[PDB]
Amino acid sequence: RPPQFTRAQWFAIQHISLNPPRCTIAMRAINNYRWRCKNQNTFLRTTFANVVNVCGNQSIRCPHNRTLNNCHRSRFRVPLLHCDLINPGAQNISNCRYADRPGRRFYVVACDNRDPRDSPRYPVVPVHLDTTI
Repeated sequence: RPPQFTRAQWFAIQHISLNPPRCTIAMRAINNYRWRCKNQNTFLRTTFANVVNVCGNQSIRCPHNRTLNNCHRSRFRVPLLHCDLINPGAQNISNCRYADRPGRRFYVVACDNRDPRDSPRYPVVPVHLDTTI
């Protein structure tokens, strides 16, 4: 991750967007902080506070990290936009192109204690998007 962000701030930048534009546009906001195009990314059409409250759901195994059990699944399906990189040979970020796949799915996040740079308003925060279902 970019060192200027905590895990939660970088989670919010990648994964929280209520009304994202098309993927090729929406992804520039993320890739501008990277040296290379992110291969896949899901935008959850929700708010950070909403995801923080999902961190309070019962602790479950993370489907994409099966040695971890600090994951939390949403009780409802939420609208999302998934973006897949069409040109993974891209050598820089200037011309990343993405395919769009809108959907409505449950999401699963890993949550952990906040970083000291994070707002004291949320002592526990999402730090990774594990999967959607």
